[PDB]
Amino acid sequence: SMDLNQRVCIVTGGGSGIGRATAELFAKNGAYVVVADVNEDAAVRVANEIGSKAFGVRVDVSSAKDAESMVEKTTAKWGRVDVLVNNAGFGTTGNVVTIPEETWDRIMSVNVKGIFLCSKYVIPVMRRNGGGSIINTTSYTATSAIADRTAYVASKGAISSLTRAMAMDHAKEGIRVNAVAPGTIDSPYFTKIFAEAKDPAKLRSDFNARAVMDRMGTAEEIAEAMLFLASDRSRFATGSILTVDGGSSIGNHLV
Amino acid sequence: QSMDLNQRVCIVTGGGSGIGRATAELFAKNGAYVVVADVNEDAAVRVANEIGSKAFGVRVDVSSAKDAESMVEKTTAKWGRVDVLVNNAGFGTTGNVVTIPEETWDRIMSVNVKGIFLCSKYVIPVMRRNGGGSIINTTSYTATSAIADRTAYVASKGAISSLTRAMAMDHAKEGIRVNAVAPGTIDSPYFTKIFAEKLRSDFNARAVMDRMGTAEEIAEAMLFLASDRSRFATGSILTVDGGSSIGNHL
Amino acid sequence: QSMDLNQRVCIVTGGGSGIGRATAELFAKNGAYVVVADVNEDAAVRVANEIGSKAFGVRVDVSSAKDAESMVEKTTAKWGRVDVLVNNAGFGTTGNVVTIPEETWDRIMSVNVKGIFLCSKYVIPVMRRNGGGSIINTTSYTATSAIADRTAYVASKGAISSLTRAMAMDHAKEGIRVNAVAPGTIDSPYFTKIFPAKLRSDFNARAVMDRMGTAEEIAEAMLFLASDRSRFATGSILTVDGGSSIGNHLV
Amino acid sequence: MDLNQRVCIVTGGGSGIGRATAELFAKNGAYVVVADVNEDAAVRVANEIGSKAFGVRVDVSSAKDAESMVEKTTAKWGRVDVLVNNAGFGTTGNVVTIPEETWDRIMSVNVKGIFLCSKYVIPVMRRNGGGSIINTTSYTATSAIADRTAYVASKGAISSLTRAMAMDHAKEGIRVNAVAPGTIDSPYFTKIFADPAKLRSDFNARAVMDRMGTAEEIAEAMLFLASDRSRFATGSILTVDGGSSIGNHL
Repeated sequence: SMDLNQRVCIVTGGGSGIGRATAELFAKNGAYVVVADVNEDAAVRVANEIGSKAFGVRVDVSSAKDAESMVEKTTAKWGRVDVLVNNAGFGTTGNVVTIPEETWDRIMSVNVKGIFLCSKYVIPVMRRNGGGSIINTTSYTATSAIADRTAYVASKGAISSLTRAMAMDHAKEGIRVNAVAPGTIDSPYFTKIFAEAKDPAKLRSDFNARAVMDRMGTAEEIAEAMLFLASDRSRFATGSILTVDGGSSIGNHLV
Repeated sequence: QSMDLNQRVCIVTGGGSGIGRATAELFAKNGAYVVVADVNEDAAVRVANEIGSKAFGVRVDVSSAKDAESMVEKTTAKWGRVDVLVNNAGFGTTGNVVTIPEETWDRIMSVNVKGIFLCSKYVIPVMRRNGGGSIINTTSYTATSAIADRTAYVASKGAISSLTRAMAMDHAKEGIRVNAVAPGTIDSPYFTKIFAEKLRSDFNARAVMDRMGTAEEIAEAMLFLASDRSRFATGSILTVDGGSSIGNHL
Repeated sequence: QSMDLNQRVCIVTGGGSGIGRATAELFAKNGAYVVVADVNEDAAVRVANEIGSKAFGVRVDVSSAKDAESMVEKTTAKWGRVDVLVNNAGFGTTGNVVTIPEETWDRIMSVNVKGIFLCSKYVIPVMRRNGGGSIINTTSYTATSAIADRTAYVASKGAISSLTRAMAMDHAKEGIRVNAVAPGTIDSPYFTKIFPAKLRSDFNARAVMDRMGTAEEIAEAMLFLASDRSRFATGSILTVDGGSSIGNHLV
Repeated sequence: MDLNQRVCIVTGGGSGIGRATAELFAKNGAYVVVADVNEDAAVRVANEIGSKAFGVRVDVSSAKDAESMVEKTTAKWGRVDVLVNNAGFGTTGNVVTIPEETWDRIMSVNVKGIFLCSKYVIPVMRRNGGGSIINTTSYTATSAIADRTAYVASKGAISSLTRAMAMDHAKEGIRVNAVAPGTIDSPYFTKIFADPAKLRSDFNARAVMDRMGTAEEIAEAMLFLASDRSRFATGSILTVDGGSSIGNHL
């Protein structure tokens, strides 16, 4: 399939997990891809594996200078931006009592201000190339919370509400804005947890049980939702949350 | 030509017109065998004939237990299995709780919600035996973001939305995913009829994108949820409504 | 004693037991004239007798248009107006789409959803003449956060939540607010019966607060919505569920 | 007397919703800490209430001011039973036009203020048998509007944060809920108006009830959620918005 043929797609967080699998799937679908990641070597590795239709660039999406620079390099190379996937983000454990105020602020700056900054510099370019599609990464936890990840969970509800507002702000400009809400996805964050566990498969079983489907999702499964929303298969979808979560947010199947 | 449903057996109710027709056709373009099931036998047959030997049409009133079980039996005699069920049979009416007649209220509940119940009652035993599958219901943006003066219809869509979650939890252990599509206002011969006879601008104005959707656009979301590209999605509502339900842009 | 409904005329369906009874009693303590409507005649009259002269009990099957209309006619004959309608008649059953009999599916939809439509069909023309009022439906936390093996019940509750929003939009212009309460699992004699201590514990565990709610706790939400304390609220769902629908605390 | 002798902290208590809440809590028997970024405003409200309130200057984005607020409260009255997080503000613009600093300032006051006040209040409640925390989200967390983009983003964070907190602290007997107000008449609006009549009419039209709400109306919802009348409610959003987020009635 060539759903994004010759479309220019920026994927932030593109060095690993969801962003990687999205950058690769978009390129398989004919896109030019900018692989943007806080870790420059990871971004370059993934762009190198994709080949001449990708480049990797180091971006801390919390940094306005990085974000505007990422856009300048993209337009210098391919002259336009058709799709932006805001997938940079992270989480920590703790509650309001135990989360350090610096950690709270870092989470909000990367997960939510990141969208605001990349979109701030991308959207003037889409306005000069007939519009485009922006896709944010929220979480099933935006609506069905979990305990002891409080800053992360707050950041995800910001992303869901911001997605609706942005869709309203930019509809008249031909710019669609939607978000994907993944369930618990096997990712480098989990790879490390498992690599450091005495009992990996048991821990995994615990994560599996968050979903009614009784497993974790994969990066490639989320990339498919990103592709649906980036492509013309979803041209009448804007301000929506597309959930792919194994049924983690639809009711308590453990009672 | 993608073949996202290559050799999958798909039943599409309300398959004679509008969304269900566009879904039946798209699934068949994607290599499915299609059962076009419609309240109007002629309409169902007309679409199956159009698609060719990979489809057949069957008259079904989804409010009838006897029609629904017989639909499943013809399907299995022909192709031996059911991989996908699209519940698209449905209708609405104008009025509020004061003006809607009690008979119309009941009929809207029988077709729009009980139809899912009866088709799935007979489909799921078959899916259970063939390793599971995918069931896709049709809710509406209005389930979440109401409109005035279609009150029975609106209530029925909320039922479909909640029923989709309950069913997803009921049947996940059997490898059956249940999800729903929430369309916005979709252009159709019904809307043509009124346009032929401010109104259109007002329909367009429901969506922040300021137009209506098409049957084909909702068929793409049906195809995504029927296919293996949404293998990790269950109990979800996938909204394709031009932003009609996300806030008041007016 | 708060007098949040003083002299207001209030119809409560399902008033003979559980949430509907606690609501009828709380409304009367807050000064209301109360119509205790119930599918069981004895249960409605019992409650109305215990309340005293500011209540009457009437047999009503909210699935019957005749009974619903008769109920409203009796109310306006006695007291000339209707200020509040609480739709609390309702029941559930266990099973899924495969095991639930068609007859049971239809009966759940007719009582739980059609009962709202029919009572309000006859109530609303009266409120339109008395300056509006407040209609309160009973949905469930499961309309949002489903449970397995109650599928007809769960479908009916999502119809009620959507219907509440549509109705608020249909009748705002008449000064009629329409809201619903979403209760959690509420202790009742059904639970006394089916109970041994492990199984209470599994029901308690539905809620992050690790208990079931009471009928009285739900009546306080019904009084909030029936009263003037909520005059700017319409089309809303007020959840009182101990945190049973806010995310999975058991993982 | 729903809050008789309960100690209640109200941030943003110097104006709008926070002030009406502070006054209603005191009418129901509470000791009230009126906290506000503007000292004079807090003092003004505390003076009007009398000797059951004191005014304190607090910028809720400041960890120092927030812990200091709690230490003054426990030094005066020995306990905290209720925290109302109502400090907040919004701005017009979208992601292109909102300056970065404003975006940060909105997140810091609107969302981080909840985090910091609760960080210091919760350890107290934990020792005094639990309590009730009420945040102020908005109808727009659900039903967005255009051109207020950081403010809308902040309110979705507050709603999700409310659910998270209710789960984090249920075991301590601490309930956490939020109110979602509609558009609330205020001196800001009196100014923005003085075509005046038309402008008022557009803000009124956001609600199906075709008016703006009052601060005193939202205060009644704060008082329900503070008091024992809502003891089985936690993690919830209580909407009082004249039906502004329920569907498009325009």
